[PDB]
Amino acid sequence: KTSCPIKINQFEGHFMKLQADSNYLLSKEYEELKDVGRNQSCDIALLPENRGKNRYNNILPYDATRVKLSNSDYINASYIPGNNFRREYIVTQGPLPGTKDDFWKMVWEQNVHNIVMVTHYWPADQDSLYYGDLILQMLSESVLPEWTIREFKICGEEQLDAHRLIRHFHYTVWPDHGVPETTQSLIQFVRTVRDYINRSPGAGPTVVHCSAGVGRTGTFIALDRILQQLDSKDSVDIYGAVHDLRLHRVHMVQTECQYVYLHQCVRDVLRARKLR
Repeated sequence: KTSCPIKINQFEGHFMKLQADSNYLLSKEYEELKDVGRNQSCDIALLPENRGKNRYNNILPYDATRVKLSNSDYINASYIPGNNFRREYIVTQGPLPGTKDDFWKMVWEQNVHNIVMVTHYWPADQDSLYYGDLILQMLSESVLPEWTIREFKICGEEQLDAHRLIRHFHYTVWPDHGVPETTQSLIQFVRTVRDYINRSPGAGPTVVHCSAGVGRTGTFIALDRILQQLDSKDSVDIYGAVHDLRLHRVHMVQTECQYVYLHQCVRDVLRARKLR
């Protein structure tokens, strides 16, 4: 199975059913996802020439879905599908000192207008700096209670554009161990970022990273996809969203706790909506 759709009017009991017996059936479901994507190789990421370019040598992009830099072409980054597209996200690691120019080159070349950090490779103040062949300038930094929003102006080698405004959304309240303490917190962060994505004339793919581009990154993305499903359709498919993500990068939703949390988010949204 690649999909487990649940009619919304049934979700609450289906999730209670999944939870019964200390998560007996949830666990069985989560386990069916274990091997998804794992048939794929990461040969390019393992090349000797690329070793210094990986933050964690065991967390590597699949060859099949990796993002390429213009001509090496290697960056630790993977393309992901969303609700809407083709190449809707790029998941990447936190850049290393020696890969920050590569990070910004990717952001420029891939037409990225929004970056999501759920875990510094940008300027500390408003004075401009080069990163390789690109120039970057921070225009604003807004510290809010649970995330910080920065705006940057970037210019690289002209193709589709010659200068660009980029927004960077840093979620600053993810506990060091486990999931966020409220569903509301991540739901509101996701809705906010999605609003910023949607209202642009053309956002390109959205870059998402934590330290490695893994469990938390996958949870952000899945929740983004799942909340869009809830706004559009009368069924929700958490299993399918997670399956799809895993096809494209290793560790996309990496723990059972994260899988539960996604279910709790959907549960909570549907409870509130039934009432209004």
